[PDB]
Amino acid sequence: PIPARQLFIDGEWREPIKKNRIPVINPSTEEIIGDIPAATAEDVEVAVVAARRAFRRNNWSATSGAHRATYLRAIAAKITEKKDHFVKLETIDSGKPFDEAVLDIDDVASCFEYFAGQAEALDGKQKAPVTLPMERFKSHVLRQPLGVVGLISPWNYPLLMATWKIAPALAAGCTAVLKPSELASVTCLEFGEVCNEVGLPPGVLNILTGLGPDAGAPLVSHPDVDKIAFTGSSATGSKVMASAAQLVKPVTLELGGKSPIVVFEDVDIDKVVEWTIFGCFWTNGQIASATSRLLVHESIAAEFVDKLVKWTKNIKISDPFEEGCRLGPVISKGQYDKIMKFISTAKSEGATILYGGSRPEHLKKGYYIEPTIVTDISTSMQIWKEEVFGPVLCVKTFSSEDEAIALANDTEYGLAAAVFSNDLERCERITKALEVGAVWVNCSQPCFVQAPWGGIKRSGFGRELGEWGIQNYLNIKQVTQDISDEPWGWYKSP
Amino acid sequence: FPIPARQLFIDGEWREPIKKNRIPVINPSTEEIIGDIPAATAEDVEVAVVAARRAFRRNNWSATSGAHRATYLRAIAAKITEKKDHFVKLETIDSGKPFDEAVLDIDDVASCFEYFAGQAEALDGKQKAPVTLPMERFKSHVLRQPLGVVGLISPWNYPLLMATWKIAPALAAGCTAVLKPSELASVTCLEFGEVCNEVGLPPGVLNILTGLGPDAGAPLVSHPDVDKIAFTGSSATGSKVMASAAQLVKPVTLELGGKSPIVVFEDVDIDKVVEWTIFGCFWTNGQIASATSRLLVHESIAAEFVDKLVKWTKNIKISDPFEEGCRLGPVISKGQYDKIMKFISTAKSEGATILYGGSRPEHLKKGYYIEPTIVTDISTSMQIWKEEVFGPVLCVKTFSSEDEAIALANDTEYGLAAAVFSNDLERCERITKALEVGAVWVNCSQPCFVQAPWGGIKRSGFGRELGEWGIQNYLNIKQVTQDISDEPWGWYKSP
Ligand SMILES: NC(=O)c1ccc[n+]([C@@H]2O[C@H](COP(=O)([O-])OP(=O)(O)OC[C@H]3O[C@@H](n4cnc5c(N)ncnc54)[C@H](O)[C@@H]3O)[C@@H](O)[C@H]2O)c1
Ligand SMILES: NC(=O)c1ccc[n+]([C@@H]2O[C@H](COP(=O)([O-])OP(=O)(O)OC[C@H]3O[C@@H](n4cnc5c(N)ncnc54)[C@H](O)[C@@H]3O)[C@@H](O)[C@H]2O)c1
Ligand SMILES: [K+]
Ligand SMILES: [K+]
Repeated sequence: PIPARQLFIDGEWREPIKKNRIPVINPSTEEIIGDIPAATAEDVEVAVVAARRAFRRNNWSATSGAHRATYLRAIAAKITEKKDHFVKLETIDSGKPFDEAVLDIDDVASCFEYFAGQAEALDGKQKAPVTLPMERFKSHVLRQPLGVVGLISPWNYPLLMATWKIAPALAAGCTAVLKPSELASVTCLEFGEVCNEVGLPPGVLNILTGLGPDAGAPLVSHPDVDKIAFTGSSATGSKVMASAAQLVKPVTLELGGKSPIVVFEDVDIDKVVEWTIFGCFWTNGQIASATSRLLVHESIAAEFVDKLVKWTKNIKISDPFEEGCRLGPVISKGQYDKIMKFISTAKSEGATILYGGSRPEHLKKGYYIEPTIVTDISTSMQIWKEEVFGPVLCVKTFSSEDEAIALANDTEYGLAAAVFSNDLERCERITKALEVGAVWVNCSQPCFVQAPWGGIKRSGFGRELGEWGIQNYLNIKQVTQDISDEPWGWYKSP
Repeated sequence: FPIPARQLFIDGEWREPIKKNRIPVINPSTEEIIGDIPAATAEDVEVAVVAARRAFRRNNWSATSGAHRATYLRAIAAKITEKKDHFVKLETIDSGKPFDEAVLDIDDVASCFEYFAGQAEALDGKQKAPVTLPMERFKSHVLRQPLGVVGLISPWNYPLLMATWKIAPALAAGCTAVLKPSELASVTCLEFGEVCNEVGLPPGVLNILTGLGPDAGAPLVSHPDVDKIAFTGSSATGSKVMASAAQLVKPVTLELGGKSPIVVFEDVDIDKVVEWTIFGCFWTNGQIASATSRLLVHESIAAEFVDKLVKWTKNIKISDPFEEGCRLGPVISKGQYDKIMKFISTAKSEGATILYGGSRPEHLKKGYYIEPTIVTDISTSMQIWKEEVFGPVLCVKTFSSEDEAIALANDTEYGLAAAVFSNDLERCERITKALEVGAVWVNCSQPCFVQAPWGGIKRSGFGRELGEWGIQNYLNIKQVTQDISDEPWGWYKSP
């Protein structure tokens, strides 16, 4: 059985005011395994009032970064301590292979530990001097918490994506309301328990589960929420930013993508094929930065794709708890239907389904989709243009570096890309030319909390993580003082 | 001296607007038409953005080094300094600010390009900055690349300086740009085009479209090939701009309005502080975003201070901005003029006291002149206390408690700036931290240095311009992460 919880507001478990709840479904069995609170606008009001109250106390926001760091480290210890509990819940809820979930939960701890360090570095950045040319004045910078922030996250790494926002927010001195995805809210609710166990002050983090328009939208439109951190689809990001615009409320947008993986002839085919499959099929294909468009040099394309299908066919598809699982079911019935629709229109538009594109025969139940390889691609095809968010990879060949770069940048998106070539000068040339927020060289998808992360173009804007993460939650306050004790001397005294 | 007549500045040449419209230039001092400017339309926005995109796709600009771009930025500063007298004169007649104020603006324009030249060179040093990773298998660094084509939209209260705050870092970053300055004061910005050709700025790197906000500004915001908008203007326009940009999930920065508090405690030299409060609210003819327009003064010295405040104010020379000793000129236009007069009138109507001014000066019977206005007996529910007036109009209220002053000062939807006066420096810093604002002046009001970050919170917008923050607004922070192992990943089972 799974946990059963209420909303987490002001250090305590509270029932949604309208008392609606929605199903939790296991994507591996299609069965109802529990349910979660379904917050509405009334719950948002209560949660942000608590967040505002917590922000105004003398125990969090104006405290030192080192002080908040003890909490972040304690959270990291708690998570690591309760590792089995979270991994199992994440696996049951999200359908991702057990081995993937342990890395997620490992990364959650890593991220809180990383931002404890960032909270500490903050102290030394306080009253950072600004050198002015006039001896009459002095200037420095204060870095203060912005205030109450709304954090809205997706389901593909349920607790990790929440953590990418929570850790920086707390590190900065903000208080927060989290609204995780309705497709995978179990571990994020469990996180409320962790907060209470580390004695995180009441109202510092509030957790509201529910649907986007019912719990999320009121969070974005609330007069007393100073900032929104949003991760989701480009279409939703547009709505969120449009709403924020009414109150001129700042947002960050981590949105969708259709990232290319470019592969030249001078590579180790077997090493690149594994990265290619990690690039497009890992996390069951539900990666924002998934390298879902393979561009491979025509001189090695036939051999490459042959070994691609051979590795792909060796991927163990099973219940995510089965020993050796390397591909689980996609997250939901809705997603399953969308992905299957993408596959059919691909076939209808003239694409070749070279492998997969179907349900695994041995698995009667669960939203299981075979890793799918799609060839004979035209660039006008939907499957080439739009984010599928399923284990579906498109293949095109190129003749020259010139054509590789043209094809790689031929997308409205711009989150990431990967480039493979033993000529590292070539790699750098491609790297600079890619219209993208992140470039992997001779790999695809490694994600470190140390490095800034974000897209351009229709993949959104702003950078989370690394030294950039905490500054999304800061008021950069200028303070400049007249130290002369002299009259200004612009006007005439009477 | 003559007022130039100039076409749009596009792709390094002077181009008539496609629909061939022009709009008047009015001298605020005389209410008379002194000239005219191009009135760009959406059609012109399209050709400008195309030119900027083409200029970006070369590697003589976007892909070159910061040091390369810096030679142009310094060339530009030197050219502005060389033509200083010309720009000062045009800025004065066009904007309506005192000549002495315009002199400073143009000094600051040149200083700003110099500062960002330095920031362009520092950018080079920053390229490929190592990022330490825990796994010896992977190495990471950051590339700081120009975002692309940017839309830069600026207000009339410091015409060339406000434009420059955007141009200098955009170009330093390596972006190409379309500037649309205010239709109320476009002369000097258009003139900036001639400077660009004189330093050999590559065609299309900066394009200048003058015209109406809706007609020229909005199509720039909603254009599909503009990657980011840098906006300075009213909170109301800021909302429009961000709502428009949101349709394309287009990043924006917003430098909006304010209703900034000036907090004066009892331990001060009253004549020193009085000059700073008039400077804080009446300088630039009251047309300052960060204007300290809400005077919060200790009840202890309230009486004396307001008395001296009034005396200094009576002594402010109001005149045509070219007149020797001018310390207050006309507000920018008829519409602002009327707006401000209406603010004052409804303030009377709600029972506020017009202690001084509030009226058009006797000896000036044409021009948008308004006496510096001191309004007292305030309630916090009055329009004049809540809303940005943008004229030489100061509200006054007393306080007894420190916690009262803080509460009154933060009792605003805005959050741009603030000023606190106290000989007690421990008290200043305490106040500084508590104010819900992006900038705090201590024992002064309004001095603006390019070296320090600038912007607000709350309804005053978000984002920081200038200082070491200015350049970043125009960058793609690119993570580059590479596998140096040449070993199998070993996640999947090899076939
Ligand atoms: N760029 C990144 O870093 C990143 C990381 C993870 C996932 N993603 C992306 O997320 C998308 C898939 O996840 P999704 O299906 O969860 O996204 P979504 O956009 O459907 O939902 C995301 C979140 O926004 C909420 N939401 C929905 N409508 C809302 C509204 N009107 N107001 C406020 N909130 C609302 C949802 O409830 C959810 O918590 C993909 O497009 C993928 O690329 C991006
Ligand atoms: N925060 C700051 O740093 C700062 C500095 C200077 C001025 N300001 C503010 O600016 C305002 C005064 O200037 P303003 O009157 O020129 O402001 P405004 O917002 O009316 O206009 C500013 C610019 O935007 C344009 N514009 C107008 N409507 C538009 C639309 N729908 N779409 C796109 N563009 C549009 C105008 O043509 C002009 O160039 C005041 O509110 C003041 O506080 C702020
Ligand atoms: K689920
Ligand atoms: K004018």
